[PDB]
Amino acid sequence: FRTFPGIPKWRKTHLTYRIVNYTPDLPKDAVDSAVEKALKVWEEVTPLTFSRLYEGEADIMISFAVREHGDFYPFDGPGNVLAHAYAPGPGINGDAHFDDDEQWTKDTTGTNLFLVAAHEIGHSLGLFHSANTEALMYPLYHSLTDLTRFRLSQDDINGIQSLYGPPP
Ligand SMILES: C[C@@H](N[C@@H](CCc1ccccc1)C(=O)N[C@@H](CCCNC(N)=[NH2+])C(=O)Nc1ccccc1)C(=O)O
Ligand SMILES: [Ca+2]
Ligand SMILES: [Ca+2]
Ligand SMILES: [Ca+2]
Ligand SMILES: [Zn+2]
Ligand SMILES: [Zn+2]
Repeated sequence: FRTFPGIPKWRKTHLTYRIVNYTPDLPKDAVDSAVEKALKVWEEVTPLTFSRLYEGEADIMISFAVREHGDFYPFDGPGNVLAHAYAPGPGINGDAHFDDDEQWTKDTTGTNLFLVAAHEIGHSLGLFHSANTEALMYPLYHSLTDLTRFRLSQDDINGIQSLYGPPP
């Protein structure tokens, strides 16, 4: 696995997130679930905990957008870049943005929001890209035949634990 240069990481174990807005593709509940599951993935292997906020600034601000969306990294329309997030830190750092120009499905027929959310969150916590192809943190998304066979690789776990340690 690889972490970001300088090894930036949250200096606290309890992070707040806030789904700023939703995609029209899925009902609010399918979106909420996808992100709770997303975070749960990391919560299970570290001493990290998360609480949701509806107002103000959360550590991880989550939102769906297209093309120019208020940052130095515009989305590219359909395909290619699906979403992007920022390594741990203040302000925009830690936030995750999802290209709403994709078709967010809750399965593998389009772009699965659960998986993408899971990968991007890996970035919000300090994990960069892995060279292992079976690792969630691998550079490219790929159509999983099964969402029921998904699990973090020992690599993704090794990495997150090297940063926040194992769960107490
Ligand atoms: C770029 C950004 N977002 C990635 C997430 C990919 C991912 C991996 C594993 C699970 C879920 C999601 C992203 O959007 N990647 C694109 C490709 C970017 C290519 N850029 C480049 N080579 N310079 C991606 O995987 N796209 C894609 C689109 C349709 C189907 C399959 C994959 C990042 O993490 O740095
Ligand atoms: Ca933030
Ligand atoms: Ca795109
Ligand atoms: Ca969309
Ligand atoms: Zn953005
Ligand atoms: Zn990535």
